[PDB]
Amino acid sequence: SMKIDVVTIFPEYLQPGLVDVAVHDLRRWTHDVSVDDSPYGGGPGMVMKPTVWGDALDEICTSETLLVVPTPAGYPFTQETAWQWSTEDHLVIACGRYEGIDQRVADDAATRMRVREVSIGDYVLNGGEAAALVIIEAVLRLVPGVSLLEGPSYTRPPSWRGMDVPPVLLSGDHAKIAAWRAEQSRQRTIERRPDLLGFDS
Amino acid sequence: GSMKIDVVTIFPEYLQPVRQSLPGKAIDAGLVDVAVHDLRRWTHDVHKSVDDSPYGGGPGMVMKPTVWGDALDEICTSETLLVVPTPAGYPFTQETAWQWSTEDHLVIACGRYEGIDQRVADDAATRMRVREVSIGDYVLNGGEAAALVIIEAVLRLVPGVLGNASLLEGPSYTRPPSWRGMDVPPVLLSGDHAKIAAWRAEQSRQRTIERRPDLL
Ligand SMILES: N#Cc1c(-c2ccc3ccn(Cc4ccc(CN5CCCCC5)cc4)c3c2)n[nH]c1N
Ligand SMILES: N#Cc1c(-c2ccc3ccn(Cc4ccc(CN5CCCCC5)cc4)c3c2)n[nH]c1N
Repeated sequence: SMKIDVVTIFPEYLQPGLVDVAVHDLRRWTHDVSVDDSPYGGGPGMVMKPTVWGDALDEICTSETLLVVPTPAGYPFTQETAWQWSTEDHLVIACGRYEGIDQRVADDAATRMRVREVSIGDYVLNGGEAAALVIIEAVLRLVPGVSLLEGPSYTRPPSWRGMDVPPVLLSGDHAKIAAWRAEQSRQRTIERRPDLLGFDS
Repeated sequence: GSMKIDVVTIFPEYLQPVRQSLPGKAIDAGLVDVAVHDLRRWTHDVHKSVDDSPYGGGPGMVMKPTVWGDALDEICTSETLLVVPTPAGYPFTQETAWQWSTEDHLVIACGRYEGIDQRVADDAATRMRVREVSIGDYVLNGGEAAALVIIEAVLRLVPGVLGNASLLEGPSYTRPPSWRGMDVPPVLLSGDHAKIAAWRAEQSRQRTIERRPDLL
């Protein structure tokens, strides 16, 4: 059983019994009627003010909440992270936009609850929303009650456009197939992700 | 400058957010067009089957090459860059995003179940450029979330399309100068801009050492 609350200024993006997922429009906690301002010390782009975030998260979080903050400067979100989070009761995902969220939101929250700044990969997005969907998919499929690269998979027909299924897969020989697949996985891994086997990227 | 993106999926609804993210101005200026196609349009049977049991046995199902073959034959040309999300792909990185941002036609083939019969990509690669890629070291249910990430990372590099304008970036601060007892670091208000740049550099170095020591 898990509850996930996503907090965003772009709730429209997210519209698509063991688990519930709620999307909250951060603008509902605004004081006047602008969440962003210019960065201290200068620099391009705008920064989300901590004030609106503080009120929102106050209402939504408890001290047992795991606060997840997507950021391109975060710790790596990996399958190990996903296993770790799959047994949590309550995740709140704070989605930023502009050039991100004032650092004091995460620093303050970390005095009241567990906080995790994470990145889903080494590319730049426009905000936390797409990252939130990745994190949610990766975690929810591991919730109770739901190393190497995988080799190639095949199905019918056995011959297609003159291209044949590797004959070993039609042999019915379990041990030869397990061997052949173990081989394919290791060959794909060394070619595409040599770092996984301890070699230079 | 301008890009056509075709996405093929059995869940075209999952692609609603990319349409939600596209500004009307960029569409009307003909800078971008994103079409989403239901794979089942190309099925052959009354049950609209897209999957079948794996040769060699195993759990899960494999997506049928004949259905994918027809769909891609229709949508792709020899000038297409065919992108295939997969948990066994080459890493998709910012370098990848930069390279693809200058393409004229991207087609993203989103798999489900255990993935797509390998002959589909192998066949396609004999007449177009094909890229099997993974967006990170975690496991998803299919290619659709990866296509959202890929499309966003690529399109924000195409000038004027999404509306937007090595170490990890350090922390940022804005108003108010004091909040819940935490002050913005005084150096940022010192007006000494060489010292500010040095302070930011050192924050970046510390954060990188702590969060991503591999980058060093
Ligand atoms: N997870 C994850 C992510 C994200 C992600 C997550 C959350 C937010 C909230 C806002 N943005 C956009 C953004 C983009 C660039 C920069 C750095 N800039 C570089 C120099 C000029 C100024 C700042 C900051 C903020 C976000 C991006 N991107 N990539 C991932 N794997
Ligand atoms: N990009 C990207 C991705 C994807 C991604 C991309 C495309 C598809 C199409 C289907 N799936 C789901 C799936 C999940 C697991 C497995 C491995 N199996 C499980 C155990 C038995 C052996 C085989 C295969 C297929 C996809 C996942 N995941 N993570 C990324 N970074």
